Amino acid sequence: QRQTQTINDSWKFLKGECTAAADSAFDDSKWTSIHLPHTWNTDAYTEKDYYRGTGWYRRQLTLPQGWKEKQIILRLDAAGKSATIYINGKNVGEHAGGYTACSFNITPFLSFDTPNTLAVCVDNARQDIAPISGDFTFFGGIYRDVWLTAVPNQHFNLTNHGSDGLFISTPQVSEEQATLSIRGEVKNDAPEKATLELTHTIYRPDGTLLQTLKKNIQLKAGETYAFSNEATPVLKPELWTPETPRLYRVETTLRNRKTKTLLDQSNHYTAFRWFRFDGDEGFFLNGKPYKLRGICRHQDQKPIGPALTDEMHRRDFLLMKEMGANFIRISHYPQDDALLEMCDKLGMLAWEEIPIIDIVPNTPGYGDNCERNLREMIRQHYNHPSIITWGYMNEILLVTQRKYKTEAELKPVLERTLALANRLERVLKEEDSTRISTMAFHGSNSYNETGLSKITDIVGWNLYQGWYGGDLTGFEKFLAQQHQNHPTHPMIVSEYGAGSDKRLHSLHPRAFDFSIEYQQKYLEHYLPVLEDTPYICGGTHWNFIDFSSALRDESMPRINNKGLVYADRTPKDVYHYYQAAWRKDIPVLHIASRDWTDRAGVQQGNAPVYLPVKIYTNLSEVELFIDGISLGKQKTENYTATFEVPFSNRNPFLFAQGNYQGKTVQDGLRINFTPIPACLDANNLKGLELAVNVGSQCFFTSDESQLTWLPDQPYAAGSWGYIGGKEGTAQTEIQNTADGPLFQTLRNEIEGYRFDAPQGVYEIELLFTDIFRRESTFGISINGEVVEESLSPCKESGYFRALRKKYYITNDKEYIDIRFHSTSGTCFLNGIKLRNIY
Amino acid sequence: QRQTQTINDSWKFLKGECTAAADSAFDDSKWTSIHLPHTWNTDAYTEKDYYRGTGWYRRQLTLPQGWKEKQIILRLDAAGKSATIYINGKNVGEHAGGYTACSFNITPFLSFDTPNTLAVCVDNARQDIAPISGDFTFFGGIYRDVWLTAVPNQHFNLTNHGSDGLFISTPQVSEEQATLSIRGEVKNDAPEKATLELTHTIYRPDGTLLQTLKKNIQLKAGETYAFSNEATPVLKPELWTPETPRLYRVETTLRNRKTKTLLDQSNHYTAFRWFRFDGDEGFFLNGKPYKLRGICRHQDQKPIGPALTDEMHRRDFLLMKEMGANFIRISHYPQDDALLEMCDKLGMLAWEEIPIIDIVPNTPGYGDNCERNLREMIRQHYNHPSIITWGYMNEILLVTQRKYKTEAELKPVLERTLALANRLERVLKEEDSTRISTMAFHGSNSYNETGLSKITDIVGWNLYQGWYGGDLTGFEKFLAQQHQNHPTHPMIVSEYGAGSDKRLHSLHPRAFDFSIEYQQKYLEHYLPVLEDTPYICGGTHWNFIDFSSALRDESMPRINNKGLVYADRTPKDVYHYYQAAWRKDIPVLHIASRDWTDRAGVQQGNAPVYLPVKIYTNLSEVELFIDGISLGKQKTENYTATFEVPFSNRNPFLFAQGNYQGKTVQDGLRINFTPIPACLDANNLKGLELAVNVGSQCFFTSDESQLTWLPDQPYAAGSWGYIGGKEGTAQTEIQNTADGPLFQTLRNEIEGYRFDAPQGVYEIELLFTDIFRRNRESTFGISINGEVVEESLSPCKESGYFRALRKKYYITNDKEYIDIRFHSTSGTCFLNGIKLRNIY
Ligand SMILES: [Ca+2]
Ligand SMILES: [Ca+2]
Ligand code: NA
Ligand code: NA
Repeated sequence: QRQTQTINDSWKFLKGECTAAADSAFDDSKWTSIHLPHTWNTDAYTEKDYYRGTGWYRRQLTLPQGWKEKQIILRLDAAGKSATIYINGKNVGEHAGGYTACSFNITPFLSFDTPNTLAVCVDNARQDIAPISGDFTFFGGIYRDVWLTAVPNQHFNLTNHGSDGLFISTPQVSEEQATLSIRGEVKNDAPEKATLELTHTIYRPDGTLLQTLKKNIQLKAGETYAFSNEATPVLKPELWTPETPRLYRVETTLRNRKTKTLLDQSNHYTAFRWFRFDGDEGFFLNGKPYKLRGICRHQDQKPIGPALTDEMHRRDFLLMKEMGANFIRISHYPQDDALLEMCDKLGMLAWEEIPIIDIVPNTPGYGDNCERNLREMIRQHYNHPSIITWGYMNEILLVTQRKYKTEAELKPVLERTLALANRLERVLKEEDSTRISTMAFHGSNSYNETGLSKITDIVGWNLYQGWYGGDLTGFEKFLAQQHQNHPTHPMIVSEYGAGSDKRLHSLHPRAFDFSIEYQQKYLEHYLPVLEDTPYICGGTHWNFIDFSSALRDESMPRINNKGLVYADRTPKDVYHYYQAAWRKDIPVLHIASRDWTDRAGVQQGNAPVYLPVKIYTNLSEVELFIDGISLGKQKTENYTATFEVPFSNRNPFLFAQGNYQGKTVQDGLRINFTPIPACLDANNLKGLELAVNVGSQCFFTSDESQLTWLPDQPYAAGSWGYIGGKEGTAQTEIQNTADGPLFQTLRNEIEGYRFDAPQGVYEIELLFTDIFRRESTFGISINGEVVEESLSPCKESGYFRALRKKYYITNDKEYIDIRFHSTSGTCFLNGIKLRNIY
Repeated sequence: QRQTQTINDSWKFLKGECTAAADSAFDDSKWTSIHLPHTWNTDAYTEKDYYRGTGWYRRQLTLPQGWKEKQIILRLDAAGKSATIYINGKNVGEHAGGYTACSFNITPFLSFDTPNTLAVCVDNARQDIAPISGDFTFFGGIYRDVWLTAVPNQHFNLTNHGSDGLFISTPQVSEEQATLSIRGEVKNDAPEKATLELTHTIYRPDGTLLQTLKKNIQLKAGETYAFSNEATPVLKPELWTPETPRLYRVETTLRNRKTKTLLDQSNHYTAFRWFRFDGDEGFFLNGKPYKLRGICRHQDQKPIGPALTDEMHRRDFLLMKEMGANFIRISHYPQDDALLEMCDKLGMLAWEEIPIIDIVPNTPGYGDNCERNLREMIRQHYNHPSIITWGYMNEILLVTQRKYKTEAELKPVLERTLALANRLERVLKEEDSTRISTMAFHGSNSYNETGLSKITDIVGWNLYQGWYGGDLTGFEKFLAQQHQNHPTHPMIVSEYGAGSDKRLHSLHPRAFDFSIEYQQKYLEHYLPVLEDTPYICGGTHWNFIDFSSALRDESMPRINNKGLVYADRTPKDVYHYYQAAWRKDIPVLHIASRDWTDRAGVQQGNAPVYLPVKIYTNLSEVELFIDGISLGKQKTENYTATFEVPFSNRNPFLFAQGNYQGKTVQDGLRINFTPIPACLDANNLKGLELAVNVGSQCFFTSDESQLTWLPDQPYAAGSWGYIGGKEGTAQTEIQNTADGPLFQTLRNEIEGYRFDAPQGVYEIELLFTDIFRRNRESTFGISINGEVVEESLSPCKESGYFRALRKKYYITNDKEYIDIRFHSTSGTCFLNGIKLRNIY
């Protein structure tokens, strides 16, 4: 019979190229001991220039004696970007593509007397394998399961494009009945002919036998037999939806006809559903209007990269499912079998695509490798009823339009692009007539003008109005114009999202301040448009997670921070906005302050400091308390309510409650609050560390020091603040700080900074980063005394590099008046911190 | 005037040796751009064998035109373990010791017409500098502030052992009056004699002027002039305590006598307190009995090492102060000026020591460097009234008695050790007649037998009964025995504590399971002994933080996890045990489940799963609710109550309530719960991932995958569990897993593992690690329902010892059970974990 098990354990690894590394007798004792899954690119979570090249893997294979007469199939579920397999020094085969499986019959190369050597040469530098461009890290290594499967000489074909070799589909489905087709290949690897019986057993969702199909077959030695068996039509089929994920098990078994002894067996699920996409009325599932409530999911986790164990894939799935998602865009590459298994069985519709992104290059062999990857994806995941649509391109004009401006320059590239797109559409439809084709576009009409949008069955728009420029209302406007101009192209919003950073909060959130609050504003605008617009089939939020993209700077360098959950899968508060909107079956009541647990604010006297506390909920009304005091009830709108909360005590307890479907519902949490005096005097300076995020309207709380840097404020008599200047912002990474966003904002052309404070000795810390890559040079004086004659941050440290300078100052006045004196370029300040010492 | 500012910015760094690295014209454009503070040993948070050797730092100095006529003083507050300073290629000076400041007048080496090159060669491999042994990482680099100070040619001496050059103390203090001695040195670096006026101005705590002292002084060109001025006695001084940290500012000023022009100015605090240690009655502060409620604090933070900014030092202090500590053992080395400032001003008594630990080596120069470091600590930190005691050795017999078992080998080492201890005690008392000397011992009477305990004023015992062997009650027994035999030696319990790991929880906590709950049992035992025993002056908990110690394995390799707070300074729940016990002025009500937010347990049918929920509180009575349902009121004892909580729903809200000082007090939080069926059937296998920590009585929740692995349970009819074998445990690091504690426990000589479960296709994952390196070697087969799945598995042969193996098998079950059996071939059969899912 069949035996399948992993060989993930007991590997040796070497980064780089290496002489004789495939040889059996090679000494690899000084190599690194590792366990799969593995990537050699955990460096990508700190370094922009992560290693792209070769890595070698070696494992001993000592085979059971029980396998001596069996075929042994090696399966690598994934290796990025390409792999070459050696057994005992001999090249067995290779695979191009980092997200699809490969498999090899390795029986001829193996010994059963001596130990065998499996060596794999993996390469992630190859420019002829998709992706060659895209907003994520191209991790190198063997980062999914590796298997050995031992089968008898007559067995199902396990070397058809790394798949199971069986293909099951439902040519007709309706409420009244459905048909079922069961297809595949049997291989006879014996030296003699064979007479076999093939059986398909089909089971109802409750597990009872529905039907048995039997068929005798005869195979010559070495023959591959292709079968295609139709079942008795299924009457009143139990239909599959994400809410009701009814699956019919199909067990396919192979027996020696005479002896009836079992040879090979393969289980799959099938399911009964039909669907369609309408340009006017949206998506339909089993005849009923159905809104696609979707998310996109990248497959990495800081700092292990894509080297996730399968319980981590299931963890991700369960978080998405508990959020109320009914649709996933598995992007930009096909993903672990463990994920798709959950989509089938727990219920989530799915879109899966291969990573042809940004530009079709004139790279020899690239097209041929994409075609193969498309066949591999479709054949490997053919039997997942959750999957309703295949894609192969994402924003394929984005870099093209950046690199080539003139119609002359564009012509060859657009020809090449349109040709590859039409070629893959044909391949797609050859491989699978039972699913819909899709393509994702960036927000430009060039996808219509070039003809790209005529090619697939449906289209996806990746839309970011209100994030990458424009207005939030430009979203529904863009879609309305698409629908007017191309009403027969059904639309999914295949990406939308906004970046956020737990460290940043704003009372006046703006795009690219990276505040938690602005992402909320953005998503609170987008989700109702998706829900309420009939010609929007649905949307897939970009992204479920904060994910690895080594080329990114912005507030969290190396990370795309548009997640609904943090990289460690802790949900952001806004996860519960979705959960409130998408789950009616349970009460949802979430105080949205888990992202904002370390609060501070300027206080007048001993009066409370008011800060907003948001609530996400599907209750119609909620009451918030702080340290036992009611702040009143509020009616919820768009699944949310915000309270203006009086902060005073240092460790307040927030508590909310209301009623849902007849039951009382509650939430609560403690947070931290630190008041900062508006008016400094000798008493309130003790223990005070007055820190200011100059040039910003955000609170910045360091996740390294836990200190909150307040939003900038203009000087007023009796108080403290800036004099003159204008806000400036950069998104380039700042060297030599963990507190990037503090230095990425500044007050430019600043004239002064003033604190009204008592006489004494003070520690003043000035923060600089020059972000304007003649060169800015300026003096600094404090209360009439020169503290810097001629400071040039860029001459001293270079651009985009933090300088933190502390000064001890003796104040013999009733104020500390810091003045900037420009001699070249402009004066700027990125942060300031004051403490009284004496 | 005096100008003091950092030069922490704009450095270049190179690890390793580099010829000509000091030269002004050297090309460092490919070096690494860094900002101080800096360590080159962030590797220690992953690698045991962290780099010890040389590192080079280079900065350009372009001096202000306004400094042309000034003296320029360079101060490195710390460089581990040694630094050699070069200015424009010229060797300016050097320092040995990784925790004390050094300073240099660099004026002679600088040009004001051209840019200057500052180069520092730092070395953390040197064996003639303490520590050479100890349970912490010897981080290399310049990890505290670096300063330039510009002063006139007449100024206060800034190159006396890296100190401020002024020394203020209170020779007599009582409630009625106190005396005040203001001493220091003035330097005249000018070619002309100077006639100067020295002024001391003394302010009351409320900032009003108390007294002005003025003195004419005359210095020859080049002279170092020592001054010593007595203030008028202070009548009815406002006394300093941690609770009432009253400070008197002393402002010292130097003016040119003829012109009256201000030259230099230096501020310090003084304060008035007196204290006493008694062998029977403990510690007294300002004539009153006073229990020292202490913590120890190491100075690193994962993953930045000791390269903390000063707001991080202040964060640490505020956390300790808010817990109600009134005493800090600043150990095993002196720490940032930022920390001591807060001890003075916000109020905490202090013990500070240098790191002479484990064994006194026979290394030339070692003793001399220790003496210099002691003098440097005392002079640099002289003016902190928070400090009441200086130490210089910790567990100085520990490695000695491990290494040397013969009297011939021991005798010279003990001779050497007693010699150095006596040498440093003399130095301490020469340097400071105003503070108490202390030494910390490991828990052995040999410190008395060797005579080490007769040297210092007081003694510290580092005690771990109930952790490193023994019963918890052995703690108070040890101390009673000391008090009996050495009644005149006043005692501090200078270390005590137990390791914990947020990932591990146990209903039956035991030592070295690293559960959160055992550390709680340990500390709940110790703290009342400390509080209630009169002849115990107090204790300093080891440690406030989970800290770097690269040589450690155990549950969190590279980390000593005996903290009250995690490395990132998030408090553990037991922080709030201390807070409840030590804060009377605020209500403390803490549901002690922040360490246990991801719960799971075996469920019978649909009945609730009971798990304990502890509360730490200074309330006398508390009520706990789960999802709005009251679980009743319990009376608290030892600042705690535990409820047996019925879990069922997936995301329960826990809420606690009570009254304190006439007001309602509340706490609450949500946590996650996952029920696991005791009896598998087709219904409840859907979406189930049944994971078990074989060989352990601990729940293990992975901080990587968030999956909880259940405590092991014996097979019972209709259920699932192990057959045969006994528990085994290792503390060695396990390779190739983030989930070390899962692999560090196993069931040895296991016979089977069984799940009663319906027919179907299952994924079985088996976890292995061979922990018996002293093996002959373990080889075994495994069958599942008679099907062989391994005919000859040997973890140690295939992967080696202490390395994770995780193997997945797909099996087809045509029975009503899944019966995994282990078949010995060689050595023993073992299993470290198992996980089951139904696939078809
Ligand atoms: Ca997998
Ligand atoms: Ca400092
Ligand atoms: Na800023
Ligand atoms: Na275990």
